[PDB]
Amino acid sequence: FNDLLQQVGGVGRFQQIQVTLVVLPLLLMASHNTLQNFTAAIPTHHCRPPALEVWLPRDRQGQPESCLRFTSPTEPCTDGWIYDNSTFPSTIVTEWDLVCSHRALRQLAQSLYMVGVLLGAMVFGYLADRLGRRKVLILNYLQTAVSGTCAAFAPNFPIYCAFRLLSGMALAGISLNCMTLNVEWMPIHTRACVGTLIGYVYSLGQFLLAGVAYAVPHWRHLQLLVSAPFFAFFIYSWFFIESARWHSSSGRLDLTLRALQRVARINGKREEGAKLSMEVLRASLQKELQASAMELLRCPTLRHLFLCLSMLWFATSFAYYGLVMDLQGFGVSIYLIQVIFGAVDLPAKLVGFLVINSLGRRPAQMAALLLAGICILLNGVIPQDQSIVRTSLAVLGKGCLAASFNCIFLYTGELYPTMIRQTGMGMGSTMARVGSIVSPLVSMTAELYPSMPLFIYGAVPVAASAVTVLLPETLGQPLPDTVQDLESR
Ligand SMILES: Nc1ccc(C(=O)NCC(=O)O)cc1
Repeated sequence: FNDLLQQVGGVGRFQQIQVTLVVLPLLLMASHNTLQNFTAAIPTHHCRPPALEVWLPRDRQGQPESCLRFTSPTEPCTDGWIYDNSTFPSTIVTEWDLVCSHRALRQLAQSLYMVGVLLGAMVFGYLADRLGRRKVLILNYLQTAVSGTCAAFAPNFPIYCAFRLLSGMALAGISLNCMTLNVEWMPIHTRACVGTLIGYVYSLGQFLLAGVAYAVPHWRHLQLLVSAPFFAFFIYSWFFIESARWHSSSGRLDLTLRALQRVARINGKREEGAKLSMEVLRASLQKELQASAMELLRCPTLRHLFLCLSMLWFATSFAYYGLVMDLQGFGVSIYLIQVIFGAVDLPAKLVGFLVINSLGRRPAQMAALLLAGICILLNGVIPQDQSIVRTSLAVLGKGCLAASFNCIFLYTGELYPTMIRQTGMGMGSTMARVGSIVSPLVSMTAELYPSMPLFIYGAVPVAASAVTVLLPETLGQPLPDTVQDLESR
């Protein structure tokens, strides 16, 4: 097939336009995943006195305690709280009083959000195989736009949580289908590079969230501004071209020929396409015309690899989403810390790339995960008074975790046999999403100990780094094709 696609311009007009317009939506992906840092921030709040020096007990720091009002000039504060308006004019926390006793709800919502992402990874994955990549992409654009706009207009917390879960489902569908439709339309010799570009467009997305949230501090307007471009995306995405590989797989080669002829003229190489007919299409497409995930558990050689890669994905995503969404405690302005976090990835990916090529694949994962864990533990131990040390160490941890996300992507792409390679791509990635469902929840345990969430957030990556030992080195080795090749290693 690559033959034909190449025969049809290879990369060119239809390819540059579609690639740019399918990767453009991912610029807002990172803004949606990490939105609750700016739309759900906690301003310093104090108890509203009966309708402050007399009416507010003071804590060690001298500041007014947040959740206690003197019974007489203590008692649970039931008259509401005067949230500070200095920064964050309004965040869900302020709007729906998600503080004090219910403070945990602030995390719960995000958990629910990524729950949708996990669901959006599965259901809208299966739909992608039944209705076509383009139709599912169109529905994802429409669902993201509508759900985000409605969540910006939620009248109470449960509706906001449900609509954010729908937003997560639709955005996970977007993330999967953009990559799939982009890979399936490009030649293999430029497929891997596309993935790299994907990551970069995700990374730059963080910068966007740093900027927009500065200009639009209100949470409702920020949510609407972030989720409204998806309406224009749904408006312009009716013009996409269905992936011809899916059309061939479903058995409708007529639509494959139609799409190939359409890309032909688009690319200007019509005479070639026009020559491409049903007989030639069948002749060059007969040979191409994945095993079950149960095989991953059943085969012990595959079971060991699945367990190791699941632990790596889970730990990496868990620590990453633990660090990305703790921005206020570093002591610097959260917009600046967001800009810095976005800027870590560009050199972090280069360092990971260089290490992966030079030293190896397994040592790169080991070093990245162990460094992330040690940075995390030392951030947990170093007192808050040292601001530059905590900021630098958290930044280094985030960079190491981004390098891990890539290293584990490449590692799990080259480790699995070709029969189960794509399914292993899914479940491993699925484990990552499962990690991001557990990451906020464990955060809730803070009320127990201020530093416990960081302690677990670093204990898990160290365990993953230790687990990495069992994995086999893949540098200089061809990709495997069967279980026997794995056993030979
Ligand atoms: N280069 C990156 C790609 C994806 C992610 C991520 O957050 N993935 C979770 C999911 O989208 O299910 C992070 C960095």
